[PDB]
Amino acid sequence: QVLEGLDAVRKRPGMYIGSTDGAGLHHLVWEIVDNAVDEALSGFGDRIDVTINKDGSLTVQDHGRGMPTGMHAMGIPTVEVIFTILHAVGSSVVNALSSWLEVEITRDGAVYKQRFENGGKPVTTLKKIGTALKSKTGTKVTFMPDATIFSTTDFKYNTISERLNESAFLLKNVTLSLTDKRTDEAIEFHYEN
Ligand SMILES: CCNC(=O)Nc1cc(-c2nc(C(F)(F)F)cs2)c(-c2cncc(-c3n[nH]c(=O)o3)c2)cn1
Repeated sequence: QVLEGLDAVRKRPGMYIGSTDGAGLHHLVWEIVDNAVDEALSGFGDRIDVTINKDGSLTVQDHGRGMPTGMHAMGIPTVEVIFTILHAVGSSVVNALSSWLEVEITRDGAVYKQRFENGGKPVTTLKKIGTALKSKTGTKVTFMPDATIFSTTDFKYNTISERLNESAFLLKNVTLSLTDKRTDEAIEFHYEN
């Protein structure tokens, strides 16, 4: 296993997301959503909320365990390693192809945040920004796709809606929501089994 930096993704995006058109743009959404879905499949969290923001960014929020908030080697947060090392993997690929990305983790009565810019360069460490009830847990990722890479940066509500509907059907007993702040459109999916 040869590890790589995020430059490898930026120099050959098609290798990681297939293309740099709308299909590729939406692959970024699928990668982050799949991380939330994997967590829910393991039994942590029963709702996943996706928001298309007015500024063109996209947020995915789950109510799972929260990404690990501890340290790797050299005092580097585990979350930084997940988002900045390519193990050629979704999180790092999305970060590499975003002009900015924020990850917010809630667990153990604390809310933590790390911000990356310009293809996944950290501009903060993982810092405690607030507190929450001990019962509150989860991960929220917001990213702005890099307009220098993609030929389109317009997320398509219908495309995402269809995917989340399908994901809700495969998961069972988990609510998937989509909200578009550009148009105010909103929908929720939930399939009981
Ligand atoms: C919005 C995107 N949503 C997202 O990305 N949510 C998300 C991601 C993760 C990842 N964690 C990892 C890695 F590598 F740190 F394990 C990769 S994704 C985990 C997670 C996975 N395994 C173990 C734990 C854990 N907490 N405590 C404990 O004992 O185990 C947590 C949970 N929620």
